[PDB]
Amino acid sequence: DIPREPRRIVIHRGSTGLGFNIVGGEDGEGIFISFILAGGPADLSGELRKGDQILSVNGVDLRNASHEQAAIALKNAGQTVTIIAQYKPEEYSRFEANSRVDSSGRIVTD
Repeated sequence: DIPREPRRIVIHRGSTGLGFNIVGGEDGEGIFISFILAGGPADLSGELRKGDQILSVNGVDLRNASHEQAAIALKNAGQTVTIIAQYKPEEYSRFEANSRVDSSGRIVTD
C-alpha cells in the first residue's frame, strides 16, 4: 500500500532534464507525473512515481498551473529542485487512455 500523504523530494538536474514528463494542467485539474525515465534524475531519487501530483516546485504552489507554467517552473528551478508530490492514482488514471487503479492502488493500463 503506497503512502498517500504528501512527501518532499529533492532532485538533482545536473547535465540533463529532470527525467520525467508531466500531464494535466487544464482548468486546475493539477499536474501529474506521467513517465519517469530510467536512469534519470527523478528515477535516481527513488521517490517519485507515475501518478504523483506535483503540489509545488521550490516552494512555488503548482496545484493549479497550466502545463506550460509547470514546465517553466521546472526548467527554471535550477540545479537542486525541491518537489512536494502526492500520490493520486485515481485522478491520474483519467488522463491516461485505457488506464485504471487496481485494488492494490497501482495504475494499470490495459
